[PDB]
Amino acid sequence: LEIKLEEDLTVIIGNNGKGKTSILYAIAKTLSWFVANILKEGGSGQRLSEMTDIKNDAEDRYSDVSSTFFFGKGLKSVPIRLSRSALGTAERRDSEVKPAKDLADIWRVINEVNTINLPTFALYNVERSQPFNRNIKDNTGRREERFDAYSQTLGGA
DNA sequence: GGAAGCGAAAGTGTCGCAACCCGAGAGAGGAACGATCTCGGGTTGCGACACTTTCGCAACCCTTAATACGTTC
RNA sequence: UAGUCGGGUGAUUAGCCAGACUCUAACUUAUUGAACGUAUU
Ligand SMILES: Nc1ncnc2c1ncn2[C@@H]1O[C@H](COP(=O)(O)OP(=O)(O)O)[C@@H](O)[C@H]1O
Repeated sequence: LEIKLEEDLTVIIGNNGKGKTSILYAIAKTLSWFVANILKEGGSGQRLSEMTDIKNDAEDRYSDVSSTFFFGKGLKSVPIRLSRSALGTAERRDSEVKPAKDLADIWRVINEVNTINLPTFALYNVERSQPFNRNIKDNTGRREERFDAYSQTLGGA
């Protein structure tokens, strides 16, 4: 499948079980690498599942999620591919996540020397809308700290 | 292909809390014996969370290269 | 309208001017090796 998302707004529609949540899940998995490498140097983002993400009746027994990002005319293409081979397969498939690491390294290093505005990556799945009680006192982490805005930002809730 | 670090992802054990049960006990009433509510352990079920295992990113570039100037793989 | 092509000007990778295009739709890449162009030769 191939998608040509718009710059400002993209709306995916269809029946139930057509793969819209799959597309959003793949995009969030791709963006987790940007978030992880913004937070840490060489940080590891989320990866495709080897139990449920590979097509059940695929012959190859691996799955790919390729993406291309645009960051202006000076950086027109940032290709990142997330791959996973099925469970119990001798040949494993690697992920090409180097360009995302490079872009996030640029962001983080430039931010360290002089504060710059950082991009916001957020996923709001169906996993939200759970009840909300004010049960969060010792929640460990410091909410004023600037880089707390990336904590659990692609979890869904 | 894959050091060395490290973290994601998934599975499994564990451990504390709630909920209930069950015997002991002081003693309500009203004229005695012991109702009824509570104290102290004890058991079980359950679910959040800690702990455990596996995978994967990607150093280096091996003895072993050539060195007019430019694109391309 | 975007986006793209690029003839001119421009101490010139920028800015501007004229013109043109539009399959749902470029993202310019790699040496010393191979071939191509060029120079010595
Ligand atoms: N590994 C798989 N192999 C084959 N089909 C799958 C696999 N994983 C999910 N599906 C199918 O893809 C659909 C997933 O639904 P989803 O992406 O949430 O769609 P929606 O947004 O329309 O509700 C289901 O119809 C499910 O049967």
